[PDB]
Amino acid sequence: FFSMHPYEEEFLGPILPSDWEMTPDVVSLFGVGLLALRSALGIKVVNVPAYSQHAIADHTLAIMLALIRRLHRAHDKVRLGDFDLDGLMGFDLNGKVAGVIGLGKIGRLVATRLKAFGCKVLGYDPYIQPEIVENVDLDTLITQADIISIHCPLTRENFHMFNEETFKRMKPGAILVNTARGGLIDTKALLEALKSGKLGGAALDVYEYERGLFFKNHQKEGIKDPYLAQLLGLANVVLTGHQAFLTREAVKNIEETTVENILEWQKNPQAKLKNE
Amino acid sequence: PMKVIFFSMHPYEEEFLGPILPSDWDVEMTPDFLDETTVEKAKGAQVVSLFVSDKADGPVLEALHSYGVGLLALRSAGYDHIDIETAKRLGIKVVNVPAYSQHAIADHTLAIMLALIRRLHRAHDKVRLGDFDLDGLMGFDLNGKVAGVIGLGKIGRLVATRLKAFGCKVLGYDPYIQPEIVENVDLDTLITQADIISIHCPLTRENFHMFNEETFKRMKPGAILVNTARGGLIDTKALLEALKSGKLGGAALDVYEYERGLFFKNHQKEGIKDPYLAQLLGLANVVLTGHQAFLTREAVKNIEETTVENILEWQKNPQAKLKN
Amino acid sequence: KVIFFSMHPYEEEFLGPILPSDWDVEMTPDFLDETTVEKAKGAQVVSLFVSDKADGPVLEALHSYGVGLLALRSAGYDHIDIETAKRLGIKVVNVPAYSQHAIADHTLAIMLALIRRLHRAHDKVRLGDFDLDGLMGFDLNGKVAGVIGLGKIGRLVATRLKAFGCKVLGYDPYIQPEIVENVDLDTLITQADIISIHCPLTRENFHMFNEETFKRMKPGAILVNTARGGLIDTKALLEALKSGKLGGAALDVYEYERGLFFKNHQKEGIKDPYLAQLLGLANVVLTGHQAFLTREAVKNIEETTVENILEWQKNPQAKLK
Amino acid sequence: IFFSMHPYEEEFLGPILPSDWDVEMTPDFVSLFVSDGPVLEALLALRSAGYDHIKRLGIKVVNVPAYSQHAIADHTLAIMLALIRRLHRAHDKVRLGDFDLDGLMGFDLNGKVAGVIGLGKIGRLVATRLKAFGCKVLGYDPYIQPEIVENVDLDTLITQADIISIHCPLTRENFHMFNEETFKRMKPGAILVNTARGGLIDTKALLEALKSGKLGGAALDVYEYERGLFFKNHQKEGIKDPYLAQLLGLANVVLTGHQAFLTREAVKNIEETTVENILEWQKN
Repeated sequence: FFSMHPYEEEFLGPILPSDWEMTPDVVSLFGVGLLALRSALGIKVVNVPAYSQHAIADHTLAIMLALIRRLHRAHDKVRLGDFDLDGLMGFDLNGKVAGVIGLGKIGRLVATRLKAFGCKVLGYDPYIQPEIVENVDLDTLITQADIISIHCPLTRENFHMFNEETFKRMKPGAILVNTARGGLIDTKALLEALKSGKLGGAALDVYEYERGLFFKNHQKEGIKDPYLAQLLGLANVVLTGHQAFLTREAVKNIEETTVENILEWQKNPQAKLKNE
Repeated sequence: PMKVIFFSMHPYEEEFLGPILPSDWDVEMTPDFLDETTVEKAKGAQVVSLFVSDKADGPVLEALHSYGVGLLALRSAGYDHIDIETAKRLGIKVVNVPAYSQHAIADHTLAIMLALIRRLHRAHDKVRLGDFDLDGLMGFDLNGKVAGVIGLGKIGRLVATRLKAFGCKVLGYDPYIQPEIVENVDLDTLITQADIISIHCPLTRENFHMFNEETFKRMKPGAILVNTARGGLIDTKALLEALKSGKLGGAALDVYEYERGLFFKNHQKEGIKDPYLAQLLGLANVVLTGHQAFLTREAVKNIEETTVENILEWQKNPQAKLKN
Repeated sequence: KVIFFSMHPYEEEFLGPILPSDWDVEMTPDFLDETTVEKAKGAQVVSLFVSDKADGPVLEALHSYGVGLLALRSAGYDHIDIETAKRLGIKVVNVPAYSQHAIADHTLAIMLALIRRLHRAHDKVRLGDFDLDGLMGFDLNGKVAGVIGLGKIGRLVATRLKAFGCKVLGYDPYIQPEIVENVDLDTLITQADIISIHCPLTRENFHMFNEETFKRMKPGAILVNTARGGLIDTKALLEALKSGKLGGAALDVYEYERGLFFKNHQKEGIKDPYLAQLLGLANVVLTGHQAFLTREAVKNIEETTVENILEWQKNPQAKLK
Repeated sequence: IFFSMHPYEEEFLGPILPSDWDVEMTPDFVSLFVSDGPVLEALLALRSAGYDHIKRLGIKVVNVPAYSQHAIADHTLAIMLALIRRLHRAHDKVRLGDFDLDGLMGFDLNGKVAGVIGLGKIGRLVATRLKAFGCKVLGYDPYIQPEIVENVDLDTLITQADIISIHCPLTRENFHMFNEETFKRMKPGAILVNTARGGLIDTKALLEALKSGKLGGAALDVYEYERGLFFKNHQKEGIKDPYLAQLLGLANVVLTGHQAFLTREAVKNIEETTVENILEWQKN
């Protein structure tokens, strides 16, 4: 198994039997003949379903609630004995226009949560118009939504969807939430929107240019990435390193499925092995 | 020429007190909290408006009675910090803010909760060093977990409405209300079955230290306790012991017994002298906030508007509505 | 009446006591600009800090109140439109010499925190991470330390560095103290393991530490700046820092500090592009221009300010401009 | 044959080559850092200089004799200057955009009475630094009265020193030397520095002297009860030690995890010396 983490070995250890290091960076990365992908010529390839969407809709709200209630700020103030609540005032989500971009299973669940906090949940998707959301056009979402959260994949025209112009059309004070893909956001324009005060906040789980940075302990150096250092510096940014999947259920499932997938290709190397 | 001084003023407050919304006209504001060292700032004011960070004991009230103060406009629901009996012997009316935003408290409770389960407090500190390793940062899906709400007023109902949208099985206990949003069970069933417990009840003399050693022994191993209600409900020593031992998975706290002079104040010059607060903050399965569940624009607007209403209304008649 | 803008408790603890009763006194922690100049109405003396902005507009408003004295609680008149104040007729007075012992001590403090990697350990331990990896430094013993500028501050820093076992080189075209091996600047630049600047800023000094200067310094070297932020090109420092050519930087001053330092920006965070990148770097250490922030030096600033106001009548003062 | 290995040791142990034998070094608490009866058959490359254990080789039973005393006297002052100049506090403020210098005021060391307890090589080096900062340096030692220090009685150091730093070994009479009584006797506002031994201080009474405000500050690299805590990453749990959590939470405490030796010169010496000592026992 390639990029192995201890949070996988807790689940992936007791369920592996029969025949038989795991140095990170032969399974996944997010020579028998099978590559066991763990995301969501022929050189036999498989993949993991499920991958728990709940863990990502939960994180999405967690990160967005942390930002609006400024739990990142309070954390550092209370460590210092500074219990003055200045700069930690947020808003009630109740009555706020929540905007969901991408109405697959993660966007839907997020709209389910957002609905319960008392938001008016707008949403946009070229296919499916779910009941959970007042489906509207993208431009209307962009300009009317107090909160936008991105739950769509990254396509050639999706890149930098949030850029200097989208930031200009957005409601002043708006929170932008992204646990989908970092490429959907022009980090430079996001920092300029955040610094100038047009964008009220941002809560990111993903980051264009995250590749060699996330999932690794760079503690001996520090932050060499210029944009990451600026994101973490602003009070109105919350950021986590692509951990929106990291739940016991999701990992136990990723781990248990990966084992079955091998157990399927060795019980019969010629097949559809479910998640080919 | 009617003079009102505001003690323990904050920017998040003065920005929402309208202009001032002239209740009475002459207005002085200080960020400084009220005690014997500052009471004389109140000379000439008939109204003194306070926050929980202010101390109005006997000595301070005797000094306010002799400056002509007639009204104490408490910018809070709590009146713990006021010697009410002495102020009623002096003739000073006390008025409070009785209704915050219930949505603000519910929303903070969830925030505080997901912060703990997704280990956001640990990630915060990890990434500032460049440690983007995810070991130590795994949580669990609220989906399917059993969530137990204690106290089923609007706060508790709103908290249960949120949790149900995360996939939670929501249990609740409350002898005086049985809402449809919850499977009403018994308190012992909530204690023993719940993955996550959230408290949303007042404090009574039978309530005090409800979460004690025995209560922690009966809760499910690895359980999450969340307290935005009142810090008295939890025995902090026992909580610290249950947390260091592994029995309790985590705690998320907005309130703390012994907060009655620590919270709401910048103790930056010293640090954390409190023995229990220090051990709490260094623990990886604890999230903690300084009683900020109410700290939203919408709730602060309410508090200020109401305080303006309470002074505008005050005319020596015990129909002060929000009198105590 | 005397009004004090940008008052601090570490200041009022010292000038407050007795405060030789020159008329009625008012203090605000708030800093002076056009939104707050009103508080100076009725005052004849306005006392400032470097967090206060007194440009043309604000001086024309003060002049119209009868203010006749600017009591600057600092050495720098950088934040005062001096020519407009001299055209309006407002006298300006300052505190010329802090304590130099305080600057020298803070220089060494900030240096030893960088070299012993206390900033990293600080954050490590708070998480319960007592693993010493990433925390190794080196002995000051036998290292070559280069001091640039040899006034009392520079001399007092060499006096300290020599007690850590350091070989102390120094450059200064004026005076050659015995505490130091006087060398040429290029020898200091190329040979020093640790460099500490303690000179003023000239128009020929500006960005003295640029890319070229960083290319010429010894691989792995520690630079230290308690003097003036102008002397270092921050962009080049950041590049030298991210590449490994520069072992580290410890900084008390920063170009473009002139509106950021000395103010609580907690509500926002760090908007400055360079500050965020500096703080995220593990070989930095940075402080908010607090080299002077000792009781002894602060007592000096307040006493000298009291002396300056009491002295003010109408003749050119000891510390006029 | 190498136990309790750290990467800062591996940087140096390896280039010098331990080996053309096979050795292998796995870290876990014959290679014996500070971090037993039932020893099986044997054949002790301590890589230390301490008595954490009960041909005549040049360093005997094989420890590292020399070390770096500068590493510890440098760290001693670093820690001490960090606390007086409140660099821990500023570290956490500036991360927030909070550049207000309130609560970071220090004092000039110049003119302050510095007090050194134990006047061997670390204390002497420490007093040399301390002398250059402008301090009047006192010192106490039962043997030797160096001129670097105005030698005085222990009681006179305790009560007159603005700054105390401990540089003596821990003896069965020395345990809890800094207790409730010593803290009543010390000067109001004094800084206490300990890079020697944690047992020399009663942490509980230190926490009370600090909380009460009798003690102006404390700067520790060593801590009684540090054993299973220091040199280990406890990031998954938090800080379970009640006294450590309280120490870390005060603004007038600086603490570091026994890192006063961690310098390149010190570790290269410990590494080169260990190798030399094995090369001396194989040529017996």
